[PDB]
Amino acid sequence: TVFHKRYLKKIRDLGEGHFGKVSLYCYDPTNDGTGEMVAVKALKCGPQHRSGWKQEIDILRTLYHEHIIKYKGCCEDQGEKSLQLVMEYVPLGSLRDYLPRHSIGLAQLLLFAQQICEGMAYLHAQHYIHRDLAARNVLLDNDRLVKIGDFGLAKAVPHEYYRVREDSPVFWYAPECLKEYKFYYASDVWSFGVTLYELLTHCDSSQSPPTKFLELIGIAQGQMTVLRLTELLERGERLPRPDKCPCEVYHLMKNCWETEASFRPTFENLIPILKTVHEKYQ
Ligand SMILES: COc1ccc(Nc2nc(-c3c(F)cccc3F)nc3c2C(=O)N=C3)cc1
Repeated sequence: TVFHKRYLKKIRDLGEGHFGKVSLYCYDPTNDGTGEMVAVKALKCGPQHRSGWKQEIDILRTLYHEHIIKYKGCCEDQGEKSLQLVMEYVPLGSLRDYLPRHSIGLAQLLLFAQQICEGMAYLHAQHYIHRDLAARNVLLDNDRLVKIGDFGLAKAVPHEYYRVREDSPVFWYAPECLKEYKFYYASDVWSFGVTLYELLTHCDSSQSPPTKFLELIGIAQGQMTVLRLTELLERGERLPRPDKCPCEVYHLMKNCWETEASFRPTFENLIPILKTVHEKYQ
C-alpha cells in the first residue's frame, strides 16, 4: 500500500526511534478529516544507517501479530530520497509515558507482560531478535492491549545468535551481549525481565534501570561503565524487587536474568506462566 505525500498533514512529533523520528500525521485524500491518523517513521544520516532503515522496513513489512504494531504502508520521501514507514497510530503511547500518569493495578500489568511475551514468541518463530525490548518500545493500544514497536535494532537470526556492533541499550542487556557481543533469543528474554521490572515500578524515573545501575556502578569512572556493569551481573547482583511486586513474580524476573543464557525460559515457556499468574491476581 502506497501513501501519497500530498495527502499527509503533519499534526505533531511523536518521538525518537533508533534510525529516525516518529511523527503523527492525518492522511486526508478527501480533504475532509475522516481520513485516518497515522504514525509515520522517517530516516534522518550516514551510509550504515540507510542499510539498517531499509532492513527495518523489510522486517516490519513481513510481521503480522495482534501485539506487534500494524504496518500500513510506505510513503515515498522525495525530501530524503528515502521511504517513510507508515504505521497505525496508538494515541496512548508507550508504557514509559503512560504508567507514570495512570495508577495501573498489578493484574493489568501482568496481562501486558503476557501480551509482550506472546508478541516476542511470534517474533522469535519468524527468526528475528528485537534487541531493544524495553518499556519505551511497548505501546498501549488500549487499557487491555499492548503492541511492540520500534524494530530499528531488530535482526534476522540465520546459527542461534547475531553478532552485534560495538545506541546500545546496555542497561537492558544480558552479560553475553555486553561481554561477547553475541545476541541470542535468550538475550531478548533478559531484556523482557528488565521490561517487566520497569512495569512493576510504573516506569518511575527514579527506579529506572539506568538510575539503579548507575547508583551501583557510580559515575566517578564513566569510561568503564559497561565493564563494571558486566562484573556486577556476573557476580550475581540484580535490580531490586519493586515495591508491591509479589515474590513469585520477582523470581520469574530473576529467572529471566539468569547469567547462563540456556537457564532462562523461552518466551513460549513464559506465556502459560504469565497467564496463570495473571488469573491469580485478577
Ligand atoms: C504519549 O505520547 C505519545 C508518544 C508517541 C506515540 N506514538 C508512537 N510512538 C512510537 C515510538 C516513538 F515515537 C519513539 C520510540 C519508540 C516508539 F515505539 N512508535 C509508534 C507510535 C505510534 O503511534 N505508532 C508507532 C503516542 C503518544
